Amino acid sequence: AVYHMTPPSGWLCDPQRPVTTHGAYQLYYLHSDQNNGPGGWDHASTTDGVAFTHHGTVMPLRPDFPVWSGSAVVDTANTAGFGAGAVVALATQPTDGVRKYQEQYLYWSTDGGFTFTALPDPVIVNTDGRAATTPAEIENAEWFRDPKIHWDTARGEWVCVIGRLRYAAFYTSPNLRDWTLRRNFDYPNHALGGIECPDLFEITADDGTRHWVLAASMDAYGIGLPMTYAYWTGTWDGEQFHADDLTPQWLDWGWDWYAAVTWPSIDAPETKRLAIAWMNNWKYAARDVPTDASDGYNGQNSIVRELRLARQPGGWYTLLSTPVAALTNYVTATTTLPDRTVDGSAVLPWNGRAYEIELDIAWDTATNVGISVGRSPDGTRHTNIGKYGADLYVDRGPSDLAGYSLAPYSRAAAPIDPGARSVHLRILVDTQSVEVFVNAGHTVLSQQVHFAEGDTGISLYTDGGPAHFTGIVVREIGQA
Ligand SMILES: OC[C@H]1O[C@@](CO)(OC[C@H]2O[C@](O)(CO)[C@@H](O)[C@@H]2O)[C@@H](O)[C@@H]1O
Ligand SMILES: OC[C@@]12OC[C@H]3O[C@@](CO)(OC[C@@H](O1)[C@@H](O)[C@@H]2O)[C@@H](O)[C@@H]3O
Repeated sequence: AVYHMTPPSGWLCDPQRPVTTHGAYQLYYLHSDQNNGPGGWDHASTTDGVAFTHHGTVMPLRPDFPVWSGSAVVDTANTAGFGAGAVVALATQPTDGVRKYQEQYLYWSTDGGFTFTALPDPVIVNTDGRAATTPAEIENAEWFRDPKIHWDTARGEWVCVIGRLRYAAFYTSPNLRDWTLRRNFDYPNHALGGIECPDLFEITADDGTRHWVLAASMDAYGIGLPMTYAYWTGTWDGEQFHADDLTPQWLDWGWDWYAAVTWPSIDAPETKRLAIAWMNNWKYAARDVPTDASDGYNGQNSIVRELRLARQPGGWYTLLSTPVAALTNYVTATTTLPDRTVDGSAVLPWNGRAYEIELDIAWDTATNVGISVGRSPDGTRHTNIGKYGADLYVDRGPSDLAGYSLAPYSRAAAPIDPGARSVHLRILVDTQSVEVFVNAGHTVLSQQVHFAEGDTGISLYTDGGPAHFTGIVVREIGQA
């Protein structure tokens, strides 16, 4: 990957809420030596959200005691008593290697988050795991993980949300050590499944109003919805979360944007948040990937994106996405191609593997319009991004690679007005990925794609009528 974060070696997994110290974002992420094997937390820092400097393990795997996901916060006021400005993290670990004993352990750092000391006793104990007995009780006790810490400024206390089976649990604390159980968050459509890597935060909308957001990684493939990040805007009163609407909204419609996490931007923490996710899906994450053989590592994170909350007619709010601004600093070349009308297919006179391409497509009677990236000259390999019916789809099927096929998870789709006869696309292509930001960023589709060395072409196509492709600009991306 030219511009996506990958671990120096080994298996990469869930990212953890970055903390800002030493004038940089300290990113933690699950890492193991063996694919899908036991591991812990590794450290990487970034000052712009594009380039990462890896620092190794901070919270190591220990005999039958792996470190699972959680989150880290900067205790500025020294509320926990480990010193002002100390970095405190909570993470789930299976006590005694027992799955039904998974609970929250606290780790702390007094050097900006480069070295951590473990607090021997868990701050939030899995009591269900000790009293469980029936098959249901066990299953319930075996889903008590991924704590996300947030400072409820209005109440002057800490609030933590923990993922569970089809519901979320909440705890409050004045020192990050002593927690008090609160009211759970329940939602009606369990076919949405989930509640892994929950997220809880406050953000100011474009109208100046303050809002709470509760989100989590889901699995709604069964009912035709994403397996990415779903969120509920609302409010937290100190006892429970009140969702404005129980039907969640989605942050990504692609195949690979899992365990995503968000964090305040250094420049505008109240209105602009940054977000990153693991580019994988458990439907197939447990396997070898091309990079295992070529470079001895498995997994990459998504591009970092910026998030803002925008008011919608009727008083509701939605999130908007856009690639992190600094990526502009890694552009090594900018190519513009002439507008053109296509009726059938046309190959563009450009080739590459790491770049961002923007374009506008307008049509009338065509029942299908789109663009192919990672197109091999033999014409057999390519990933298609286009508009059909009420879908803005991304079909990676033709890019399936022998030995690493992603079938049958080929055609991803985001909703788009059926009446749309024009669309703007912003597409980020790298050696093992494709990320599509549609129109104003309300919908995004992120997917890993195993491109072959020669999958460098780009073509345009339409079915049932001509289309006008304009504003074509290709920005090549390297390192700089
Ligand atoms: O089994 C989940 C289901 O049970 C409910 C009952 O209302 O809550 C159970 C759950 O609440 C806790 O006290 C807090 O996390 C747990 O100890 C207990 O298992 C529902 O809220 C939930 O849907
Ligand atoms: O659903 C859109 C899609 O399927 C329709 C159709 O169009 C063709 C030919 O252009 O493939 C291109 C894309 O159009 C495909 O990747 C999308 O899923 C044709 O092969 C396919 O039957």
